[PDB]
Amino acid sequence: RQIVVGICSMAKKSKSKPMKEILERISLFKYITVVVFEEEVILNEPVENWPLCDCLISFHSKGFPLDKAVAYAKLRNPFVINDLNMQYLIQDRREVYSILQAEGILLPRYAILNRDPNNPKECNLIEGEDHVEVNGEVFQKPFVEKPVSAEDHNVYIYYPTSAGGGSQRLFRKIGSRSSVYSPESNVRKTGSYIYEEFMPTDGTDVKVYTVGPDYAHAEARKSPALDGKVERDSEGKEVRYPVILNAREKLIAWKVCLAFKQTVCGFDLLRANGQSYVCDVNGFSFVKNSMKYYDDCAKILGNIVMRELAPQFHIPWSIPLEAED
Ligand SMILES: O=C(CP(=O)(O)O)O[C@@H]1[C@@H](OP(=O)(O)O)[C@H](OP(=O)(O)O)[C@H](OP(=O)(O)O)[C@H](OP(=O)(O)O)[C@H]1OP(=O)(O)O
Ligand SMILES: Nc1ncnc2c1ncn2[C@@H]1O[C@H](COP(=O)(O)OP(=O)(O)NP(=O)(O)O)[C@@H](O)[C@H]1O
Ligand SMILES: [Mg+2]
Ligand SMILES: [Mg+2]
Ligand SMILES: [Mg+2]
Ligand SMILES: [Mg+2]
Repeated sequence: RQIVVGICSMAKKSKSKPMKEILERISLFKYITVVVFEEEVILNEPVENWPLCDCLISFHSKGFPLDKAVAYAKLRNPFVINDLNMQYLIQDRREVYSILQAEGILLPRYAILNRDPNNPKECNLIEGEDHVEVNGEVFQKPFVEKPVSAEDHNVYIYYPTSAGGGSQRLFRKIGSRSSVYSPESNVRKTGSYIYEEFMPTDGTDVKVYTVGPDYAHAEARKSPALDGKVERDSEGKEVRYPVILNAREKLIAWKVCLAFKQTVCGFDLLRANGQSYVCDVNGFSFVKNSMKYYDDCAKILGNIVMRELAPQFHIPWSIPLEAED
């Protein structure tokens, strides 16, 4: 019989352009059949009624019932491409940074401010005009303040008096803007945050996309920390700049992929002071608008499936050579 690869995510993701491009290419594998789980089934049907698969590609986004995905995998024991339990941890920036540290991955110096919503003023925070003290640890402005929830994209940067003070408030892109300046110089007074040192870059962030530990595509975009106007080309797509990862960065990608057990994994790099710092790990994420990535990603994922399962299905398989870039 055919090896069945099941795709389990919100419809917004399962029906996206990159997903469709990749799934058509995986379907080209002679012994692989692709089954996309309907969102109505995922949300409304008990896991006992979900389609069967031999390999599961499943990932959380807003609205996704991760508890059900975990129960399904426990019930059916498929080969899992992106580990489901780690997807709880990826939602919490504190857990992300903790894992990166444990792996010896360079990251910004940071401190966690845990605030009790009932006792908001009892937290370990002291504010000056040009610095904060978080659990005793000092951060001179400029510094970055991130919500502990990785799904909350309201990241603020606080400027020193020497630069005019105030703050840059970042957010999920709304049309032509990714951030705005505010005259507010004082930090947020409700919620829990990670405070971290601001790393000076050349004005771009590097986005890295892994497909297994030995392949990573990188590209750069204008930092939303700069002025907040999104750069678009003549076709209306956000401008991306070419990146080739160095040997240190290729190792970072290998480590992130393995540490979080996410075969397909997106993360952000800051090129600063002659090193590269990870500032965010997003989990399952495809490159957009690259034909070559569609080809490479589908080939790599199909090969992973065949490598793992071809012996069980008595299918002959000799492992092929793959690009790393
Ligand atoms: O903002 C946009 C609109 P686009 O820029 O015109 O495409 O697209 C973003 C998606 O928002 P929505 O598509 O509107 O839901 C967002 O999904 P979410 O987190 O569920 O909100 C992520 O997509 P993914 O799930 O990781 O693949 C972002 O990629 P990231 O995680 O590396 O930051 C996308 O940003 P990039 O496309 O500019 O790289
Ligand atoms: N320590 C830092 N130093 C300098 N710039 C930073 C730092 N942390 C974050 N940034 C910038 O702020 C942006 C948003 O921060 P990030 O930690 O990626 O938040 P996010 O809400 O998880 N974004 P994403 O998940 O990629 O949509 C990054 O792309 C960087 O440009
Ligand atoms: Mg096929
Ligand atoms: Mg995501
Ligand atoms: Mg990011
Ligand atoms: Mg993120």
